[PDB]
Amino acid sequence: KGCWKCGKEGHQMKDCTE
Ligand SMILES: [Zn+2]
Repeated sequence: KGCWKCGKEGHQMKDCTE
């Protein structure tokens, strides 16, 4: 499990403004 936007496994998909 991780981010469904960029994929980086660390932050979820709420603070993915990077
Ligand atoms: Zn992300």
